Amino acid sequence: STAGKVIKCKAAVLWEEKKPFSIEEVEVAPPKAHEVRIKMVATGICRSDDHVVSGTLVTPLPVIAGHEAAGIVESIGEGVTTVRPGDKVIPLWTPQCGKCRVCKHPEGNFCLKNDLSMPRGTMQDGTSRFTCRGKPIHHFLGTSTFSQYTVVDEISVAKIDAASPLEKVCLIGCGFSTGYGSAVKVAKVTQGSTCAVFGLGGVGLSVIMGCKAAGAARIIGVDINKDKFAKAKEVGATECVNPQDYKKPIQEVLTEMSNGGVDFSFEVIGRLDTMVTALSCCQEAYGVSVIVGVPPDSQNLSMNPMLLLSGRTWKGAIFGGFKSKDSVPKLVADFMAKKFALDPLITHVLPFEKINEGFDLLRSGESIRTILTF
Amino acid sequence: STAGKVIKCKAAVLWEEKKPFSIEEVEVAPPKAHEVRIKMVATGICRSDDHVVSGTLVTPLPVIAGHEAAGIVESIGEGVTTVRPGDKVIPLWTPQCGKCRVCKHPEGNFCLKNDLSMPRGTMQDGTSRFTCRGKPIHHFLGTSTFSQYTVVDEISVAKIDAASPLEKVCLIGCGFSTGYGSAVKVAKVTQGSTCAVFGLGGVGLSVIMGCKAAGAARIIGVDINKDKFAKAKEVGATECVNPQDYKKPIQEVLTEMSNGGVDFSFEVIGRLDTMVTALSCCQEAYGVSVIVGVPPDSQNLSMNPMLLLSGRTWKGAIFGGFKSKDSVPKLVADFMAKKFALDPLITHVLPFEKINEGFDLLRSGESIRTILTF
Ligand SMILES: NC(=O)C1=CN([C@@H]2O[C@H](COP(=O)(O)OP(=O)(O)OC[C@H]3O[C@@H](n4cnc5c(N)ncnc54)[C@H](O)[C@@H]3O)[C@@H](O)[C@H]2O)C=CC1
Ligand SMILES: NC(=O)C1=CN([C@@H]2O[C@H](COP(=O)(O)OP(=O)(O)OC[C@H]3O[C@@H](n4cnc5c(N)ncnc54)[C@H](O)[C@@H]3O)[C@@H](O)[C@H]2O)C=CC1
Ligand SMILES: O=CNC1CCCCC1
Ligand SMILES: O=CNC1CCCCC1
Ligand SMILES: [Zn+2]
Ligand SMILES: [Zn+2]
Ligand SMILES: [Zn+2]
Ligand SMILES: [Zn+2]
Repeated sequence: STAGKVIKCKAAVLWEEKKPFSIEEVEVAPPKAHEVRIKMVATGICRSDDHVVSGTLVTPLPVIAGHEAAGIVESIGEGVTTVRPGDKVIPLWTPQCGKCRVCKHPEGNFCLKNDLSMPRGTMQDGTSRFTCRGKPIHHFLGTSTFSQYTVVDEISVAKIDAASPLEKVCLIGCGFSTGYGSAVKVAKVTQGSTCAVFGLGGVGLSVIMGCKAAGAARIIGVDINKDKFAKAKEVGATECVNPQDYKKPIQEVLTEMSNGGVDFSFEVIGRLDTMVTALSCCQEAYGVSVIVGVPPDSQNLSMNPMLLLSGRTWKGAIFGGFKSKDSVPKLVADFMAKKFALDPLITHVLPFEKINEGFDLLRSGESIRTILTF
Repeated sequence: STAGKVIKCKAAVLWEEKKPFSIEEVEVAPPKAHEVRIKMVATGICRSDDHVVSGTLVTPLPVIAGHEAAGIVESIGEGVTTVRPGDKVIPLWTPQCGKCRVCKHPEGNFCLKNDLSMPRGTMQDGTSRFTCRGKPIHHFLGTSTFSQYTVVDEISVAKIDAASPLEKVCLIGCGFSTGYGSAVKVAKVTQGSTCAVFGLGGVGLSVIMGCKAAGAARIIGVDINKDKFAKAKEVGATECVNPQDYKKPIQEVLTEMSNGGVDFSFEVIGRLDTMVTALSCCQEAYGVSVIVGVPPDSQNLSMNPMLLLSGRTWKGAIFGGFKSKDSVPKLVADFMAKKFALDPLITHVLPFEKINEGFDLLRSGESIRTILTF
């Protein structure tokens, strides 16, 4: 009964930095040309959503955040052809326009139509579909999933298996895919190798899954919260180390353990020091280090370039290097085919109304992923 | 006549930093077990040898530098099996012991027996085979080619084509292979790509040859010495730019020229700033940047890791990524087969006695490579 009409629904609005989310009534406009309105069913709480709160990730406010989710299309705008009302879909915070230089590149995935590099907080047309208390509200990465209904550009949505469990596959919208791809696609982990994974949250655990799927023989988790070790080992870690427990730099500990350095290392936290530690801990002649974590805004790191001259490779990636629209449905099909697991990542399931409690669990280190159900 | 006997011959000894080399009479001991004494025929002047003089590269003094050379085996020590007296050889300043974890890796080449990371200035056994005026003199990178005769460990020498032109193939000992490999092996340049090469000396020009051999469609040379542009174009550069010509930083110029960044960039100079510039000038989502240049001893650079998070790859290599003993003979064979050219890199040929003049030519910007003949 909503097609072609404004919808009034509940959403979590962040009015300013460093404040809790405010559950409010918002008004969601119907979709314009090449836009899709989606009924959200489940959304995950990613550390990147917290970065918005903390100021680590600068984006226009007030905003409706959220970028890891899954739902059902409610209606479509003029000219849409990739989805229809009723389809199961996952919003793509990294779009895939299919026409830019990156999209046409065989490897690149950071589409030039993204709203991450210089955020505008809007739809591709430069406007907003949301109003709250008479005020237009900004969008987030073109997705804004912390709302019962959202509107997204066609290039930022993927159709998925009609049989998918939305409360699980929302993870494929961000956390899982990012981590998993960082291992199998960006780093290209090899059979029998030794890997080090710094950070054992939702993304890091997905990195471990990817290292295991690639055939790694040894996987070392690194985290200051030891309650994360058990889960890290269940998904593939052979060993875990806690930097707080040691008298010397963890890079020396990891280098000794691995008889001279690891094959592949991953920074999945978001700290300058751990980015350099991760690079240093890989074998100097052939090691590969991938940065996944997001540091805070603007601050530069200092490092010795001879760490690279010796032969190391250092790189980073968005969304695990996956071309979004092409990949998401394939990942869901692999999940349905039982090629990987998502349950281990989920520690909590809460109603959407408890979003702030979900963020509390993240900050306190008591959760991996909290899935919010609408 | 000389086997098993001390040889008295001329060599260039560097007694102190920032001094001219001193032509001296030195005593060269016969080879000990698993060592090989070689009569040098030709040696090139590489910027790395100048780094020893300038203090850019710290290594024990006094020393006999030189590492880009070709010669003929004069005698061998007990147990040697890979070369015989009379064989044409090229000394290897990166060894290949064949036994360490790097030598056994399919890609890595920075053998753990190198004398580059933590230089001792000696043979593998920790002693020296050179005496001058009764004082022991240090070796350099296990090669010490600035002497009529040198002694090298077996893992630091490769036999080559008996008909090879030693005054040309010496370049394969360093400059050419480093640049060529950095493009074809380390960067893995792709057909139709756009490359940027920072530094148009012997190594940078070799990088251009590798980019051309890889099929690059566009190659932009960057040097503050415009006198190098004609040769750069001769070997494959489509364009050349001089940063001194511009008010804008060179990365902005390069990014604009390449419609958003190059595919592959190479720093072949040895400056911290240029390393970051080169990285920044490659495409943000899929660009690759390789560091080849050597900066002053132990100095760190400052950079924003968001440069990598977007998807850039940053790496470095020693000797073009080539496993030394395995590759050098193959490279010589390729040269003999006309698969690449070495002449365009040689601007001057001088007697060894004029070593200082050759270093002067390098520092003034008049030469690409000077070859010293004994
Ligand atoms: N590159 C991409 O495309 C994306 C990047 N990210 C970023 O990846 C990072 C991780 O994301 P989540 O897993 O959601 O975060 P999380 O907060 O769930 O996990 C972070 C882990 O790092 C641990 N940690 C914190 N400080 C540490 C330290 N000094 N030393 C060792 N361990 C430490 C924490 O105890 C925690 O377990 C975040 O920065 C996020 O913004 C998130 C997904 C996509
Ligand atoms: N990674 C490895 O295995 C090896 C590293 N190297 C290093 O490669 C570098 C190049 O070696 P060569 O070709 O022999 O040196 P070179 O002195 O012949 O050439 C260097 C070029 O850089 C230019 N240049 C200087 N400052 C510049 C600036 N701000 N901007 C743009 N261009 C500038 C110079 O005019 C010159 O043409 C040296 O640092 C050397 O030590 C040398 C070979 C092996
Ligand atoms: O978490 C999802 N997206 C992230 C990607 C890295 C920059 C912060 C936003
Ligand atoms: O130039 C020859 N060898 C180089 C290798 C890189 C550090 C300086 C010495
Ligand atoms: Zn996320
Ligand atoms: Zn695109
Ligand atoms: Zn050299
Ligand atoms: Zn070795």
